[PDB]
Amino acid sequence: KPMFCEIIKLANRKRLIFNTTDERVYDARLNYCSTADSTVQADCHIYWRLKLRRTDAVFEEYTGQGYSLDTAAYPQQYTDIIRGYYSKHVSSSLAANTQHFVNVLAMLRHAGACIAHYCMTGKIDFDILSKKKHKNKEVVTLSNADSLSFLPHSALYLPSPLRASDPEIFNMLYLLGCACDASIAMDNISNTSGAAKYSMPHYNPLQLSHALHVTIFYMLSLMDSCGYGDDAVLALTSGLHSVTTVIAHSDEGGITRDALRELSYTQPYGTMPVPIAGYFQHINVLFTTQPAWDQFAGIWDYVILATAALVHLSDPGMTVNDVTYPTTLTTKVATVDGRNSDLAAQMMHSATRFCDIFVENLSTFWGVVANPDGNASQALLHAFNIVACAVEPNRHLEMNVMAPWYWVESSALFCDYAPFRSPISSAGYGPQCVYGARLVLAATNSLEFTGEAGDYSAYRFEWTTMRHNPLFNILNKRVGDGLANVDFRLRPFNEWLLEGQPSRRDTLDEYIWGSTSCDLFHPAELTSYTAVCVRFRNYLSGADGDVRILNTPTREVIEGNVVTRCDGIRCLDSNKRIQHVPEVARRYCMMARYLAQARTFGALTIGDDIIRGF
Amino acid sequence: GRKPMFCEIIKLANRKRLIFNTTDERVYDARLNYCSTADSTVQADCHIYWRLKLRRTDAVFEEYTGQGYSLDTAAYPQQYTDIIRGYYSKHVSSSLAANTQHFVNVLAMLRHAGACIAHYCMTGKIDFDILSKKKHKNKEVVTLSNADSLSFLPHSALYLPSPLRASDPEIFNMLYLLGCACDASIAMDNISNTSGAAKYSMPHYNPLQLSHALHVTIFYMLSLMDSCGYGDDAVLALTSGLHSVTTVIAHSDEGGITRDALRELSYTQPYGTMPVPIAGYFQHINVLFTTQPAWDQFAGIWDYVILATAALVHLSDPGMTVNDVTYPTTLTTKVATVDGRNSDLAAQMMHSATRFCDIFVENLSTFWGVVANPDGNASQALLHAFNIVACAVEPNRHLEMNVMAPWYWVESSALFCDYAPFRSPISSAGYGPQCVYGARLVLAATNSLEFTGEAGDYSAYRFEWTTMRHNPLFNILNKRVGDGLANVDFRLRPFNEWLLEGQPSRRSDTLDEYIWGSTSCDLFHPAELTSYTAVCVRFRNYLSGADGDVRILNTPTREVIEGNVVTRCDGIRCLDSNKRIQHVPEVARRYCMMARYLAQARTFG
Repeated sequence: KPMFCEIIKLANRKRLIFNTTDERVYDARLNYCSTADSTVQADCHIYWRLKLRRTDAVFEEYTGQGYSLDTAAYPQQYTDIIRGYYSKHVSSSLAANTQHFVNVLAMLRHAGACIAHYCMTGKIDFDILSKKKHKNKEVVTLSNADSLSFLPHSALYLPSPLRASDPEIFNMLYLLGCACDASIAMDNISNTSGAAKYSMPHYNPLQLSHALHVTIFYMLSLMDSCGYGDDAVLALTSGLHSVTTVIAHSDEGGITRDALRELSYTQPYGTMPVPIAGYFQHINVLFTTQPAWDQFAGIWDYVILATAALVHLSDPGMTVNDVTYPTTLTTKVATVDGRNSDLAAQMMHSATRFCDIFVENLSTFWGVVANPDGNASQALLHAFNIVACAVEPNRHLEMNVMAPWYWVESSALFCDYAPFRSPISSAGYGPQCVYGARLVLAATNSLEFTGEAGDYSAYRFEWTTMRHNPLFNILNKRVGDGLANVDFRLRPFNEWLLEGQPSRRDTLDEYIWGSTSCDLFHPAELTSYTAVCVRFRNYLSGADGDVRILNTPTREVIEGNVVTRCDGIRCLDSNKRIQHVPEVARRYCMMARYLAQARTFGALTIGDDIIRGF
Repeated sequence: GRKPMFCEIIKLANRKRLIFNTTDERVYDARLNYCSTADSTVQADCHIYWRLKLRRTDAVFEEYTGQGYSLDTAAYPQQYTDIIRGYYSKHVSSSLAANTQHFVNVLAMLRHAGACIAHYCMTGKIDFDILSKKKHKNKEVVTLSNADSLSFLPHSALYLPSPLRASDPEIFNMLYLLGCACDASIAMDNISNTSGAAKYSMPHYNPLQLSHALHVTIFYMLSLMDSCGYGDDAVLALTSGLHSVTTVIAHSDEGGITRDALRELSYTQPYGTMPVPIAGYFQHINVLFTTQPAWDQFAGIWDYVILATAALVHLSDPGMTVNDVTYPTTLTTKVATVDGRNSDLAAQMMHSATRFCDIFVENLSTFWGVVANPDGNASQALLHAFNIVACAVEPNRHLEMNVMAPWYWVESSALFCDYAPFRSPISSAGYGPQCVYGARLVLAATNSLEFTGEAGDYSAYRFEWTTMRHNPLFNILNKRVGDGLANVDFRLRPFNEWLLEGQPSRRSDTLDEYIWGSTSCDLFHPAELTSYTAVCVRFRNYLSGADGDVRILNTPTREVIEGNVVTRCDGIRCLDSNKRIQHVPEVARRYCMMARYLAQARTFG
């Protein structure tokens, strides 16, 4: 539960977002310094754009057709206490020795939605918490109902002891169940200007939001007591991302954003017992009543971003030649109306594993214990299926080659990444810098020196991925020349996958993409399954009146490790340089042909024969 | 009876519009999620629609003839006959025979009351005018005192004692209204609250508690008749009224024969004595709604019961055993249908409707909590209603057939929290419901098959083949338009013969060519595209173009065809009718080779 830490908690935001044309950015500046020479360093600013999905994104119709959880049985103590709440009424004494099931996923997702809406626009009322349908919600009352009536397994029954112990969670549960319209039933409503109209005291936005927080955690505890925690947890994050567009860094990634938005749930039910001491309530993030909007927005914006970044660390490893690359998709069939049905099929065949890994990391991110049946993975895989087969012009799929499992850069966003089960971090493609620590990592791939001609030194890189070696972003964010002195020795055989700028087609800064957000190299951008020879241009032209030297690093730095470190996280407004989208090559390339030929015929078809001419 | 099946499954879906005419219709949408236990990639979402329409704008105000079924042998049991003593004067009540008879016939009242219920569920209007068929205005009522003068009437009369009016005034008022609707002499103890007036005046109600009282009287009368043992017959009358005012438009051109049966099922004038109800007869309905519920929750519960009644017919019908393997009932006739009437098909339908009505009223009474009558009295009534449907000289849409599959009214595959109560052979055969509402059902992926081998670009399997519904994997593919159900084809068939083929236009070779339009229900008809002999199917797993590349396709792999399917239910919404829902499948219903195979089939009886 404390698995989320206080990183964006401390950044101080002040802007309230009113439209979708505006956004806030969480700038995190990073110092890249090689352990060998402390003067080859650079300042690279990751950004994290957060904007409003729509002006009225929280008011989207519930519909009610979604993943329907069942068999979420309460543990023992809750069965006893719910038996107690039932036996009070003769109309409930019937269901006395029956096992009671809860399913608040719908209210949980709407809670996440409106809490993100609050973190962005700052305003909440009962309309925003009840889809502005609270005005005429008729509550069936357990006392006024006939004796022929009987409390169904599918009625949201809010016991009176719940309002006795804490009326804030009571009113919040009522408002959310009104939003995710459900048969809410109380022990008795106080007939007052309405037979079933439930009037509640007007809250100042701050107490309202605090009640919303504490009731979100109440429901999380409730679902977690059933083992179905990631069952009522994932839904919360889906709600979160249903309102705040977390602009992705790469056009390929961020398909999981639409996957989450496509996810819905069936109408809530079950009874709401008073919280039993603290199973999950013992961890209380904020305690001051009506806490200021700034710190609240801090906690929940960091939760938004940590979830959104957990994908990059929850990515399955695509094995090529016993080497692990970040799972990247590839198809030959042309795009028709902005979709590749085969790209969607491969996205599903990867999500088959990506989703259980992602839910494992999410469970360990909220501390909710995992369960064997993995229902959450089923729900998310179904959401992916829905976003795949949708017959609509869908960006994020205009491409023939795409990297799906990377939505927002997950580096410098966690006090540590120790608990996360992510196989892409055992390979080199995980975080670049842990927050609050100095991280030493390899600055280039397995490298070998291969000659030094006039004002050039060539190195064979045993190249794997641009990100895998970070020295190049030091050279790019160097105050001097940004990689204009480093270039390739391209041959027939070294083919580029997701290469930087197709519109140009030898200096390397052309083969990068110039992501003006998240300076850090996107995993699987300059991939290649072969080695690559790369020249560093040390000197200017010889035989002239001058032979000038440059800051181009020496063979120690190129071969020696680099350390990385994060320097706080400012909150900034909408600049212009950050919106610039990179023009990455996303067309069926000869490198895609190896992947197709390995899938169709066999993996033994791309071994050592990719390299042509030693 | 104890507990009737009333899951607030349809109650949860919130209805927006009220229906005032027959041009529009309310569509209940239910999504079903299908996925293989082999791999969760091959999934699909099937949208079962149930379309409800108002039969006619004034489908309740229909001329009451008072003719037809007349139950004249429902007398109270002991407890009720003793409670009846106490409506006479003490002097008479003390010295009355202990074995007296009090014959009850409330059936016409329950039919009109069901009609009023469903009319309220469609239009949302209910009042004394509706409930009395414009008769409560000037209904003169005999005012005998102390039900000693009850034998003083020159005929049997519907008597409403004063203890009933004192116990539950709304039940008494509603019974007055109903007995006024269908011609029925009423007898009350005090004619008018103001002594001197010959007409009993109404404590005018609000429509909300008006409909609440209608509900409570339906249950009262059901309990009353059930105390006699003729409960199944009472509930049959109730559902007759229900489907007599609303039309649940079917999932097949044929289906709705049972609709026409329930239409023509009428009852004679009611009579009897209405005691104060026994306190704990119906323990509880599974749902609970408050006194004066909004039209919303009422429409919810009663639309659920309309659709559940409609579902029971498919849920229960005798599966015909061909070569001792059971199929959904399908009736074939060589004679050509004339001017919209197929006589031989009518006679066949009757012969099978015998067993159908037996099992159907058994299951209906199971669904209402009332024990089925030990003798099949009600079933015989429904069978006679069928008979009047069959030999009607008028044209009929549902019998324009030459090969029909009778008993399939609406899909019963998502409206029941449990099916174990019902006894149905079709469920045991597997053509029953596929996904219990609120339970992940693991059913067999297809028919029992064997892998006969694979060729270059295809892979064959020998289905021991019964019916498309018994092959639940193919609607997963059916939903997937991107190379899903166009890779399955029958160009490996020796003779391409199917009863109920589907798309007969393009005959006069992929599986998508031999399927129904099926736009209103993505799940498969129980007698969809059946064959009694094993058939072999080949899948187009790859695609090797003429140039040389070999594109792999999304056709399910072998362990998908041989590993089970899991099905769960999703939300049930409601919405408005669009053009795409109304699309009616053109289906092949003509005497074929398989037809004359079935005419000579085993059919062990």
